[PDB]
Amino acid sequence: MQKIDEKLQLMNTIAKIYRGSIKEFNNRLGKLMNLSYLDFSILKATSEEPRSMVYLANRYFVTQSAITAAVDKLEAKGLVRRIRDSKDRRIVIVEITPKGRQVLLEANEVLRNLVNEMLSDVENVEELLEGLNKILSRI
Amino acid sequence: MQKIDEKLQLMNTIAKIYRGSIKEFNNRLGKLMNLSYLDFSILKATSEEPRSMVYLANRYFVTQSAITAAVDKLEAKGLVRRIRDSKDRRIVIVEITPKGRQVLLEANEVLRNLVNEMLSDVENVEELLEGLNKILSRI
Repeated sequence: MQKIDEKLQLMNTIAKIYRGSIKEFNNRLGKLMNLSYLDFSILKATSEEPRSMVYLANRYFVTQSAITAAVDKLEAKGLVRRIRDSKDRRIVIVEITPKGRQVLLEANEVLRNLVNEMLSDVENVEELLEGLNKILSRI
Repeated sequence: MQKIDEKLQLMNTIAKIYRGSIKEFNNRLGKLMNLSYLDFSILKATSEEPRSMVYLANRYFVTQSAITAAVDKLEAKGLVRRIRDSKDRRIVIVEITPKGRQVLLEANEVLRNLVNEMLSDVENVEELLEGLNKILSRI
């Protein structure tokens, strides 16, 4: 286990964390709010400002098909709506609705407490955050 | 963005890293070796010693159905074989084959170089590794 192997192990561990955490995330949000983790991500990004479908797939590393499927349900629930870009009606834009903003607050609370509960004794979060952000940019 | 939010963001980033890296991992191993990332994981674990199906699903956080599907292909390719536990024939054990050990060496090389190439300028790997391992245990 020299350094050459440490980076791959870093990725092996990240893989496990995602698989394990996503199951918990989807279970919690699914049973309490009938939402998925991706649903939460879309609501968060659009709460910032309207986002195109391409922007969403790009930011969350999912296929446009995955984004479209998620948005279909979110829009049906009245949490977001699709509108055309007013400067290029060729682009589909996702805008959050007032109801969506309210649901996001609740979903954020659910996920934040869940993660806080689980990682209560984890220190050096800030440093881990910078390391992970850099890794993501290199991916 | 107080500390209360940092841990959730840590998970949001990990989610992206997995989605992005797994696509690259599966693409690379798939096109070069007709293997998946999970295939690599199973080969690595069994190269250590024969492992039960439950052990594999547990270690890699995937369903037993996912493990079974992967093993079906691996065994068909002659990379592993399923045998009964000699002390409890009720348990299915996965044993790596000589061919499997050879393929693992190649898959390891492919993934190691790929990750090394991508994360070449990432420092503080050891510390990130400890942090991530602790997080995984808490999940």
